[PDB]
Amino acid sequence: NLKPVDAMQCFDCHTQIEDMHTVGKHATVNCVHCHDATEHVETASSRRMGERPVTRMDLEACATCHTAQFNSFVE
Amino acid sequence: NLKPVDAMQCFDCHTQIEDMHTVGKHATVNCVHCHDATEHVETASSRRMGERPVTRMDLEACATCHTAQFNSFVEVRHESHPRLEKATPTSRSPMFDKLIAGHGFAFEHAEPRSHAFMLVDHFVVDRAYGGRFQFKNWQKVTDGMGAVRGAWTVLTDADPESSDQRRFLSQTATAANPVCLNCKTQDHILDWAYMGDEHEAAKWSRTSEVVEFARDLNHPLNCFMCHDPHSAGPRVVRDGLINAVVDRGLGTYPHDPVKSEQQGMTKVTFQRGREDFRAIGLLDTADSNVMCAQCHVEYNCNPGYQLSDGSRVGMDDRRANHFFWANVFDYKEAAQEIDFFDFRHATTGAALPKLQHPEAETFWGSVHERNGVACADCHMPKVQLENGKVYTSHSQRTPRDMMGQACLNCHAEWTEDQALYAIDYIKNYTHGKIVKSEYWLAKMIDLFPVAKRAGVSEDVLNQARELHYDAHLYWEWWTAENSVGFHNPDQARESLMTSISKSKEAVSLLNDAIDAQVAV
Amino acid sequence: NLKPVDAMQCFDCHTQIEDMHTVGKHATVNCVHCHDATEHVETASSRRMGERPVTRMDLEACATCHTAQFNSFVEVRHESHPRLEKATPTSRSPMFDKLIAGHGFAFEHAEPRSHAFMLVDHFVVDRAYGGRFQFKNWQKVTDGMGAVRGAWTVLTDADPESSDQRRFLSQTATAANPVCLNCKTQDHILDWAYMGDEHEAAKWSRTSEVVEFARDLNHPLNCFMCHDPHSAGPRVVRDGLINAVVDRGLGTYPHDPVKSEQQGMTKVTFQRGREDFRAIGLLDTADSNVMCAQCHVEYNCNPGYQLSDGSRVGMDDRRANHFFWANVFDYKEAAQEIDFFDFRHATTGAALPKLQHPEAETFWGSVHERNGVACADCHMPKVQLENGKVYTSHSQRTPRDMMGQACLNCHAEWTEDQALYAIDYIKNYTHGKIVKSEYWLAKMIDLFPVAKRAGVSEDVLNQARELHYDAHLYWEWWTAENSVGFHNPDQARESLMTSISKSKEAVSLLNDAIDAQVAV
Amino acid sequence: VACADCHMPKVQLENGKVYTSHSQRTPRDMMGQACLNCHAEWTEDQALYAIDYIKNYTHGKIVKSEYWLAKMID
Ligand code: HEC
Ligand code: HEC
Ligand code: HEC
Ligand code: HEC
Ligand code: HEC
Ligand code: HEC
Ligand code: HEC
Ligand code: HEC
Ligand code: HEC
Ligand code: HEC
Ligand code: HEC
Ligand code: HEC
Ligand code: HEC
Ligand code: HEC
Ligand SMILES: O=N[O-]
Ligand SMILES: O=N[O-]
Ligand SMILES: [Ca+2]
Ligand SMILES: [Ca+2]
Ligand SMILES: [Ca+2]
Ligand SMILES: [Ca+2]
Repeated sequence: NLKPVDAMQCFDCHTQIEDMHTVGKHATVNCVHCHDATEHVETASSRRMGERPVTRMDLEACATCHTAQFNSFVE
Repeated sequence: NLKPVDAMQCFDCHTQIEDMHTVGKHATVNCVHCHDATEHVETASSRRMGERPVTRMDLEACATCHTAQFNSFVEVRHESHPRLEKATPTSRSPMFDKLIAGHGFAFEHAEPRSHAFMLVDHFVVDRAYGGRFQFKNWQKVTDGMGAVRGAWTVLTDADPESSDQRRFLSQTATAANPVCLNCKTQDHILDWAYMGDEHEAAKWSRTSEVVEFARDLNHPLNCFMCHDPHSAGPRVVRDGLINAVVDRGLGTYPHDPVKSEQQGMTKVTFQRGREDFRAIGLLDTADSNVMCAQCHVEYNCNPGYQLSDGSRVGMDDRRANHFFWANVFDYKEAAQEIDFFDFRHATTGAALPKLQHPEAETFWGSVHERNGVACADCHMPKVQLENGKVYTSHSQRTPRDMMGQACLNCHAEWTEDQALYAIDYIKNYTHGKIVKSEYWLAKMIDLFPVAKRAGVSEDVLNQARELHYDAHLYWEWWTAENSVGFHNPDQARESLMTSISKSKEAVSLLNDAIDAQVAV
Repeated sequence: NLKPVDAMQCFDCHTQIEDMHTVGKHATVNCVHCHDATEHVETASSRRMGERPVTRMDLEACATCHTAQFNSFVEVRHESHPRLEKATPTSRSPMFDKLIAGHGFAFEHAEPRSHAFMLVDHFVVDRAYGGRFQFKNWQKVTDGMGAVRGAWTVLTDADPESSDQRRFLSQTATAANPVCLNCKTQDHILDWAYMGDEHEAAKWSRTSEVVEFARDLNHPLNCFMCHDPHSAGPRVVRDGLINAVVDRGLGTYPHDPVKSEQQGMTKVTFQRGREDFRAIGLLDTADSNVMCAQCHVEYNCNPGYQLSDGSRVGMDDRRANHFFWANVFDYKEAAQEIDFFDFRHATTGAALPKLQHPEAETFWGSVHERNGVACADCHMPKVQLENGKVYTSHSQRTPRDMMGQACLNCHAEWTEDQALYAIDYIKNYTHGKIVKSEYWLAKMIDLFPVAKRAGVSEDVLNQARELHYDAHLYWEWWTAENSVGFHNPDQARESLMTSISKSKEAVSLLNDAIDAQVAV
Repeated sequence: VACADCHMPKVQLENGKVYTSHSQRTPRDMMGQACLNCHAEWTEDQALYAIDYIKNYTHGKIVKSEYWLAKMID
């Protein structure tokens, strides 16, 4: 089961994502739905990536909340 | 656009919610999807609510992330005939008017139709609110999506200025009361104490004015009746069911102690001012037999009378909200256990039970139930896709519409036509016995006025009234139950043969007494 | 091959015909298409007919230039079940035999079928001519075109040598009389004086021997019943309708003085020997509500009795040919106005009305009528063609067969299945109330013999007979009317609830009186 | 008009929450939602006939263009 991450802590270094995320229709969608950043957050500074976080590119990352669009697409 | 709130701030006070939310599959779903709590957070203390937060009860709160399940749920099955009266020769109970005379169902009792309409159909049926509520016009009867959006977007009230139950047309009744609504909506889930007891924190209770209550309610069969919105895990919310299964210790499967243990229910209680207020029952498994048993059971939800002394039992008594949780052969004993009956027959004067849609108790012990089959396997199966993410159909309907997924997947030896023929064999046989039971009930009922007028003694008439109770129970179970015997064909046959035996016994008693009177 | 005659020569005498023919859309259609008048022209004077010209009344006189309308008209709808008795559990009136006992309809009353058969069905029904007329064999029942060509090309007469009405089989009646034919054919249009009064120039009248009249008639529903053959403009020819609308000044829409003015009727009278003989009513507009109201109304067309003194009213009285032109809630007053009832119930002895197919009076005041919708919009719409000259369908039938043209063109928000579901909701609800009304009527009727035999007083039985009149009227309207409530659902519901109230009142009166007798 | 209007239109439901079809395919599979909603004067067969008139004419000219290119190449 996914556990949400502290998005505010992300935004301390990710102002460009903050300005898009906080304002659009995914403002309540937690980063854990598409990113595995635990080791990244442990090692990064605002000027040094540290460990590369993982980003999901699979279409199933969207299909959990948008099954109808996904199922229509894969027909 | 929604902005998330800080859940940790809520959890500071709401430790039960924290324990459920952080662990289940809604751990990432923010409170703002369903609650507006800004002023609440500013004013609450750890034990006092302060300003009341807003909670969304509409089904579209879930449709945003679960559109497939929502769209499947709101589908209207047009082949399920609407407003179709059961008391006619071509429906379930050709002699219902004679047999049920004295009870409010005589005013109108239609076959069920799609779930989207449950709350609007409750409001407009002729037996419920004296004809007070109507669809805004006769075209709105088709609008399933509209009804789901809210009953009051499709209905009118003949008199918004009064809140008394009264007849607005001559052939209506005012049988509705607050308990009914528990099987039509759970919009009142935060405003109703467990069982509908009087409670300082409850706006509504068993003794409320039902017209005022009605006006506060909007949505049919809320998604959260079966799914905990915080953990997303399987549950029931219906107080009458939790009371039978948990408080009375009868278990989820009263005939099967083992299955009851493997597929059990945990009562969770929520308080107001540190006093118990409302409860839910979390299920060990996603068990649709118990989920659908929130409503598809025999119940009391009405005033009635005591078997011992004939005195009135009102809405204020706990018996006015009761799940018997008994099969047809244990029912008479279950009604003796609470000392209760529903009405006196208008012609025979007999004390009689009123039975309602007992699908859950009928299904117990059937071949399918004993093999671990559940309502959803036949009535809301997984969708089959050539390419796609599988989900569960939420359009609860006859398996005739999806025989590939509801039957033929387990019955590989049959074609669709053979499976349909097997269903019809049972339904045809069962309906023939229901019709014969009604014929014998009517013959008995017709003799009561003849016997009374011939001067037959009260003692003989009372013996016949005692037979009427049983003849009625063992018949009405099956016109009330919706599968026409399919859910338990051997039980239907044994019960309907018992009804006929009881009527024949009563007919013989009355004919002999009438003949003796005439001979003197 | 036809040769034209000189119309100007006709017009020298026939100035009314000249005024109509020269101005309308048949100005180019020569008289020879419908009349053979050679010997007539040689012998007539300006006031004496001389030799009678031949006039074609067959529908093929119009089919030559209007084949599409004719072919559409003669279509047989095989899905409209033929010879289907209404007094059965699966049809319109399961308890009709008990309720109508004493009236000729008890012998046979089938559902309507396609218009092509109206005259042959009139001749062969068991209640009409004692079983005298039959199809030549049981295969001819399918032959719509044959019936249109002429009733006598498909029927036989069991006794051509006699012309009396008598029973040829035991369970028949001889209810037919000359007035009936006015709603089956207008072949007699030149041989029948207005209203069927005795008249020197009329071969047939209300008092004719109906078997002899029958033998002169051939064609169903002539095209000229709605279309003036001379002007081609819209009209009615039915005397009973003209009498209500014009002579009694009630108007085409009795509830709407304005619409009656915009969509009115002008009575035109034709003379014989300079005395009034026959009449037609020219319509201001092609208004199918009024055209179909030539037949689809409640009427008297039969002998009966006076409400005031019980005396016989025979075919000779004008009341034997009468359009009440009243909705169900004004009907009792309309029957008091002419001091008339139809029959005495065989079991209760009550004076009762007999109601017939009152579609036109039911439709008044409905949502559709109030919005300017007319019968033809739902029952004979324009044909829709990808490429072609549009014409009006003349196959009058349920809109279920052409939902695109009859409903969905106005109701763009609905699919066909949703529109059908809306119709069925009303029909299901209405039929349930008809069945409940019958149940209460039967319960009352069953008490009359018990009450009589217990020695209940004439005064109480007469009070119950007065209730029977109303219980009957408010029920029978709806088994007679063919839409099962669809034409006016609110009115059906209010009326059927009134019927039930009246029966319940009668049942309570009789039960209390029987019980008092037994107590003494 | 845009590609999605003919190739991924909104779903039409008697009862339900509208969403956009993401099955990008010929409008022949959903003519009600992809053409006939704007072309009320047409039946489905008439709209299909109009498409085929264009495709048939165009394909004839493609074939003739290939015939002449091939002749030049040879
Ligand atoms: C799936 C629904 C996602 C959610 C929720 C979040 N992110 Fe994301 N992110 C996603 C994808 C598919 C990509 C690849 C780039 C693209 O534009 O599609 C990304 C990328 C980022 C990046 C890299 C941006 C760059 O510099 O190239 C960052 C820094 C990032 N995402 C951060 C982030 C944070 C902090 C979120 C929680 C508030 C978050 N994302 C949500 C997919 C998804
Ligand atoms: C649940 C945790 C979600 C995941 C994972 C994704 N999305 Fe989403 N999306 C979600 C919500 C609650 C909403 C708002 C719904 C509303 O109408 O209020 C959305 C919205 C969209 C939209 C519409 C945006 C608009 O401006 O109209 C799109 C196009 C969308 N979402 C796409 C999308 C994609 C491509 C995802 C995978 C990267 C995805 N979403 C993830 C909930 C959730
Ligand atoms: C998006 C912001 C959501 C809203 C609003 C609701 N739910 Fe949800 N749900 C969501 C996600 C991302 C998941 C997990 C997907 C996965 O499989 O990992 C869920 C899961 C469910 C489940 C399944 C739970 C289980 O199998 O244990 C149910 C039954 C469920 N959700 C129901 C539900 C209801 C009834 C809602 C309205 C009260 C609702 N959800 C809102 C995302 C979102
Ligand atoms: C109380 C909130 C209910 C729960 C939980 C379930 N059902 Fe139900 N059902 C309910 C009502 C009040 C009605 C009649 C609605 C009306 O407006 O008439 C129904 C109807 C059905 C039907 C008939 C549907 C049809 O097409 O005619 C079926 C097959 C049905 N119900 C099945 C069902 C199953 C399988 C459930 C558990 C998954 C279930 N219902 C829950 C009330 C309630
Ligand atoms: C749950 C234990 C219920 C209580 C309490 C009430 N009803 Fe109900 N109702 C229930 C189910 C499962 C169904 C569908 C199955 C069926 O056999 O009908 C229904 C159906 C209705 C309907 C539609 C059918 C009809 O009888 O016309 C109406 C109008 C209805 N219910 C009304 C109603 C009233 C007035 C109640 C309190 C007196 C009431 N219901 C209680 C489940 C439950
Ligand atoms: C009880 C009568 C239910 C109501 C009301 C709702 N759902 Fe349901 N849901 C139900 C069952 C029996 C199941 C299958 C559980 C199993 O594992 O067999 C489901 C499943 C879900 C899921 C999970 C994904 C899936 O299987 O489709 C989701 C997201 C879900 N249901 C959502 C949902 C929504 C949004 C509802 C209101 C429209 C809804 N459910 C009502 C039982 C019941
Ligand atoms: C398959 C093995 C079934 C299981 C498990 C359940 N039901 Fe059922 N039901 C079944 C059949 C074959 C029929 C007759 C349907 C037909 O079209 O002939 C039924 C009927 C119903 C109905 C009435 C549905 C209708 O005809 O529209 C209801 C309300 C219903 N069943 C409910 C129900 C519940 C609540 C169950 C679990 C306790 C249940 N059914 C189990 C097949 C099967
Ligand atoms: C051909 C020699 C004809 C015969 C025989 C009949 N009709 Fe006719 N009709 C004819 C023509 C050329 C026209 C005019 C066509 C036009 O639109 O200009 C008509 C018109 C009618 C109409 C329409 C009248 C109107 O809209 O005002 C009707 C209703 C009509 N005709 C009916 C009719 C009937 C009932 C006939 C048999 C008695 C008949 N027509 C004979 C040509 C011919
Ligand atoms: C008297 C000459 C009539 C006129 C004018 C109209 N109708 Fe009629 N209709 C009439 C009879 C005697 C019958 C029954 C015929 C039989 O043999 O049983 C009918 C029947 C209909 C029906 C039922 C058709 C079916 O398929 O069952 C319809 C829908 C009907 N009638 C409609 C109708 C309309 C709309 C009219 C005006 C355009 C109309 N009728 C005129 C007698 C007469
Ligand atoms: C016009 C005012 C009528 C008079 C006078 C008569 N009938 Fe009729 N009939 C009429 C209509 C509009 C219909 C179809 C609608 C319906 O409800 O039936 C009929 C139908 C018949 C039928 C077929 C149906 C049936 O009852 O079996 C028969 C056999 C029939 N009509 C006979 C009949 C007789 C014997 C009449 C004089 C006593 C008579 N009709 C008068 C319209 C009118
Ligand atoms: C009344 C019950 C009618 C009978 C009998 C006949 N027709 Fe008719 N016709 C009728 C109506 C209501 C209409 C439409 C008028 C409008 O403007 O809406 C028609 C129309 C015609 C026309 C005009 C061209 C067309 O619209 O199709 C013609 C030529 C016509 N009708 C001919 C016709 C014939 C030949 C008939 C006997 C088979 C016939 N009509 C009978 C009403 C009635
Ligand atoms: C549409 C708005 C209608 C108008 C205007 C009229 N009628 Fe009608 N009628 C209508 C429906 C939906 C139905 C039920 C048909 C079904 O298949 O359920 C009817 C029924 C009739 C019938 C019986 C037809 C049959 O079932 O075969 C008759 C004889 C009939 N209607 C006659 C009639 C007349 C004479 C009208 C004008 C006064 C009239 N109808 C108006 C729909 C509509
Ligand atoms: C409707 C007015 C259209 C718009 C806007 C777009 N296209 Fe289209 N496309 C259209 C038709 C009638 C056809 C022929 C389909 C047939 O079955 O005959 C097409 C074809 C395509 C195809 C090939 C599809 C196939 O035959 O399977 C593609 C790849 C396609 N079109 C893409 C496309 C794009 C990217 C558009 C926006 C730039 C676009 N189309 C617009 C109708 C319409
Ligand atoms: C471009 C080729 C697209 C890809 C890849 C995906 N989607 Fe889409 N989406 C697209 C358009 C043109 C639209 C409609 C925009 C409009 O308003 O007309 C959409 C819409 C959505 C929505 C919004 C709700 C709805 O309209 O259905 C959602 C949630 C959405 N799309 C999700 C989605 C998912 C999960 C995808 C991967 C399977 C996906 N989209 C791909 C264009 C494109
Ligand atoms: O009937 N009063 O709620
Ligand atoms: O019944 N004689 O016409
Ligand atoms: Ca049903
Ligand atoms: Ca009960
Ligand atoms: Ca018919
Ligand atoms: Ca009459």
